Amino acid sequence: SEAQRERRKRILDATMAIASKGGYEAVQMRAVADRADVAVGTLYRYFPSKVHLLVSALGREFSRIDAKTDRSAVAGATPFQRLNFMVGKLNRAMQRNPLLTEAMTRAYVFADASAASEVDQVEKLIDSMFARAMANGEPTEDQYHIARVISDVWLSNLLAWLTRRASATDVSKRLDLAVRLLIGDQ
Amino acid sequence: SEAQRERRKRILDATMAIASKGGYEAVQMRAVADRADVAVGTLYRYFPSKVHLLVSALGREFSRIDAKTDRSAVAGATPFQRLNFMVGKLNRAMQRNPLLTEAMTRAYVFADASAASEVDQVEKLIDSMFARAMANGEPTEDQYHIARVISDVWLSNLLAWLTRRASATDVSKRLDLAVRLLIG
Repeated sequence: SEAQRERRKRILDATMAIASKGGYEAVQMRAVADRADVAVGTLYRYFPSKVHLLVSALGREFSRIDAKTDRSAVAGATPFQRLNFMVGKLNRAMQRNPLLTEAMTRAYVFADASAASEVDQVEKLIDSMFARAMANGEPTEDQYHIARVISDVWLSNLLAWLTRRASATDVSKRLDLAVRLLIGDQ
Repeated sequence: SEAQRERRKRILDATMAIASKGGYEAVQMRAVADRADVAVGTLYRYFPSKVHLLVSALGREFSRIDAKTDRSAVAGATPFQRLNFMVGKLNRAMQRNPLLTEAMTRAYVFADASAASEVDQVEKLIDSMFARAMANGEPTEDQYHIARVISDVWLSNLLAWLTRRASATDVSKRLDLAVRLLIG
């Protein structure tokens, strides 16, 4: 179904635009439908809530970040260094558009069971991103486990930063500390 | 002093009953005041928002667990086992009323600066419970560092449980993994 793919791409694109410009509160169903030039019935049909839309957009965004991140700087680096590199990249992406980030994060954590599959797919993505950041070929099971913990730390610090409980420097320091707590102070 | 504590207690009790019935979106200041048998003005004097309400309630849950902690019961256990026990207790407390937990968590994760004092109190409490569990006593700074990571994992897995991405068993297993990776 190429039509469903084009419509999906549009919906997610408009969601990204609206969230980027106005934040979580700006992401309204009919607004997104209108910026993507779609009908509200079809949008509610494919995405039953703003949470679903924002989490899906988050999914494609993580996937594309992963598929577009130039890793030349850490060619020949150790897994520790490469992991810190990836964490740094995601932190930069976090601090890029704070309204977009607040929107997608808020959708992630305010999600309920109805969006589970979506959220899970995001979680699995970020884990993978960290695991493969450590790996030579396919990650070890422990690299996946380490990535799981790193993703939890990253989530919690993202929440602290969004609510202004922590500064960017606090986030970097805590993530770095977590990494050193998991794979030693290298 | 005593009357104030009575009112505060009644208020948090009402908050938890309402939240247990209908979650975050059901917690309205007026209804809390009503159930609590207090004027809304008095309530606002005690707690400026439903966020302060729910985070204060969460903090009281964790206080009440913390007060019941006796290490003479877990004397023959290892740091790993004591930490996994503590995780078990916190998880039990949260897995009782899913809507209540959802309310307290929702309020806790995105509370603003105005509630920053309560949030801190909850966070420092959880950390201190994990760290002390590691030390079976007053912890080193490093054990607090580790506790902070464990609390991050715990919180993430609470969200996973709430959204039914993970069963209670899955949560236990993932926390077990985290603890193993951090302190073996």
